[PDB]
Order: sequence, then C-alpha cells, then structure tokens
Amino acid sequence: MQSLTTALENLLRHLSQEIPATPGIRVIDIPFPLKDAFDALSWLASQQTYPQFYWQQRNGDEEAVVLGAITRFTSLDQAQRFLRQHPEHADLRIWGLNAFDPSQGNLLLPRLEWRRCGGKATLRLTLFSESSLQHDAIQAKEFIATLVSIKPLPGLHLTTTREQHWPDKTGWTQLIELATKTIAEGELDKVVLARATDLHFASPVNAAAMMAASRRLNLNCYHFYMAFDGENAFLGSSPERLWRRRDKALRTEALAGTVANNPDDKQAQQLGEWLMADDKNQRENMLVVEDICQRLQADTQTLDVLPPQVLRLRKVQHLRRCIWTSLNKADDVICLHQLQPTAAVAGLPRDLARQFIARHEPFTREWYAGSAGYLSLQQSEFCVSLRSAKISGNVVRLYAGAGIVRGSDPEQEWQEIDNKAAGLRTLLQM
Ligand SMILES: [Mg+2]
Repeated sequence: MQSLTTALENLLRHLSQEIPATPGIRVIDIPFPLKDAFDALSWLASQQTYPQFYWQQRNGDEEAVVLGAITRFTSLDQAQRFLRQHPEHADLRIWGLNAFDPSQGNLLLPRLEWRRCGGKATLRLTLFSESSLQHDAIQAKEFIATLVSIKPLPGLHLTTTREQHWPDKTGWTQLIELATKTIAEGELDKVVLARATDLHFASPVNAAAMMAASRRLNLNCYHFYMAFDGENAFLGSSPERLWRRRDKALRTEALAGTVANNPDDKQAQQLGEWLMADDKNQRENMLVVEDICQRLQADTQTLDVLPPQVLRLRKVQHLRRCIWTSLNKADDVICLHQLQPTAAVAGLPRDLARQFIARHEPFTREWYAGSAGYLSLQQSEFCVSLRSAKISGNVVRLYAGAGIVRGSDPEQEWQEIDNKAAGLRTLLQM
C-alpha cells in the first residue's frame, strides 16, 4: 500500500498533464499483492476521509473496501441510470445501501476500491468528471495524499450509559397480540415486527472495531459497514441474500423460520430437525416462497425453488430455500423493486403488512431490513440488512425482528428477537 500509493502518484502526475479537458471516466486497476496478509478493515479504519463502505460476501471469498465518493446516489435506480451511460465499463461497481423503503438508497461511485476474490486483490482508482478528466486527476492526487498508513484497530472498551427497547417487553406483547388478532381477520397473512434497542455508552463507538469483532465471531454471514461520516454508521452481519445477478441468472432465497443455535453440533442438528418439522415455522417460510415467486412471475423465466435447508449461525438457525431463475432483462431495479421488502422482512399481502408496520412500529427502521452490497452492469449482489446496527456518536441502535404468523406466541417471539439481537449485542457488552 506504501508502494501502491507511490505507484498511484507516479501514474497521476503523468495523467494530470496528458488527459484531456473533456468529461468522462478512467478506471485504473493495479494488482494488490496478498503475498503478505492485509487486513482491509483495519486499514479502512485508519483513514480520515468519508464515506467508507466495507463489504464481505457470506462465503468469505469476496471482500471489498471503498473509500471516498466520486458521486453519491440517492437510489439504486439513479445509480443504474449512471452505469448505463457507461456500457464500456461493464464491471464498474457502485456500492452501498438501500433503506427499508427500496426507493431510498445511499450508494457511491468509489474513488478508491480494494476488492479481493480468493487469495488475489486489485486496487481500483477511478477518475470521473462532468467537465474535465484532467481536472479530476488533480483531485485524485489530493485524495491519495489523504491516505494514511495502517494503524492497529483497538478492540471495544465500552461503558454502558443507557438502555431502552422500542417497544419493551410489555409493549411487545400487546403488539404481537394485536398482530395475531389482525391476522385472524383473514386478510393479513403475515407481518414482520421489529424492536430497536438504543444502547448509550460512556464514549463514542468505533463502528469499524464493532465490524471486526462481528467478522471474527459472526461466521457464515455477509458483513456490511457504511461510515456516512466520522460520527455516523450502519453495519451488520447478515445471513441473508436479497439477490445476486450474473447478467440474467438471478439467485434469491426464502429465508425465514428460526430456532436457537447450540454450540454443540448434535444439539444444533436436533434443534434444526425440530425447526424443519415445525408447522408454525414451516408456514413462516412458505409465505416468503409465495411472495417471492409471485413478485418474480412477470419479469423472469423458469423458477426453481429448492427444498428447505437449515442454516446455522452463532446464536440462531434458519430455514432457507434457495431460488434460481433467469431475468427477462439484465436489470437491477427490477430485482430490487420486485424483491424488496420480501415477506421475510415486511410481510404478506405486501400492502397490509407495510401499513401495519407504518402504524404500529414505535420507530423507523430506516436502513434496517433494507439491503447492502453492490451493482454493476455485469453483476450485482445485495444482502438483507438484518443483524444490523445504526451508530450515532455513543448510541448504538440494535435491530431485531420476528415474522408474525398464525400461532405466534409473543413470549417466544421476544426470545427470538433477543437471540437475533445477541449476535451484535454480545460484542458491546462482554
Ligand atoms: Mg421467526
């Protein structure tokens, strides 16, 4: 990175004299040796420029860091319009978030992108201008000059100042009770209802160190972290894919239905068997397959829903049914608007569930249960923003949700959302 800063500089001096004073984009790819292990997260955390986005594939074999926004997008829709004016760079990637409401996003064209696939990495610098590439070359130089060498990343040393649930247990029970009562009206089939837990600390929270702690313990999860700026962040470790797209081949999953994990393998496996056989959870999952299959009918070709599998995580396990289809169009706005929010996350029918949530949830989910990842012309991948946290100075808001369906027992659902909140909370309160 010392060497690559140097190589980037050397490159930039030359370009800033040669490149034309015309609008456009250059993409500069430099191989990034992983001869020596490089901790991208703790590197990113060293930097003083914003915004910053961290993302790791759930399989752990794809990892990215982006630093600085050439452009900011308020929706995936806006980002795709931009990509489509640049068909010549089909692998140009925009990175970041969709909020719970999929029509609002915070996505970036990264100034600097470190991306790893496997045991191999690339540093990409991009130059973009509306007026002059020559111009943006000099901004690029100043950006580089901003770079700071890697410092070690401290573990969290946090003193809890304040705690509050929205809703609390008492309020949760009446809510779940209300929700089941409403489902018993025969029109609403399912609603997913969540709790925000505001945690205040004696000091500001290092979101990057929170992210690292989660990557260390929350295995088999996608990790996403956006630093909006130095005081504000959204991150999490989610087991769930919204979609992945390679040209036209589309992958999604119905992931819904939960039991506790146990550290002991047999017990975990037996608990998973209980889940597979459980009517209530079966139905909780089947309602997602129904929603997803319907939502995708008009815009896709032959659909394959696989049999349910149990997916095992640090504190929780889930039923999961992969889904494969082909899009009619290679279009990420069709993917996001058809899919998000699925009945795993909002409910069914979509309208009645969205309305119930708008009416009775004592907080706005904002980034919670949206989506995180990247799109480019050729491929994209987003996860669902579950198992996630919004950090505001010294407050961490934790989110957890439970799908409500006929037969939901409030006390069991409280226990569910606690097990979900725990994957992140236990990192903050040792
Ligand atoms: Mg559940």
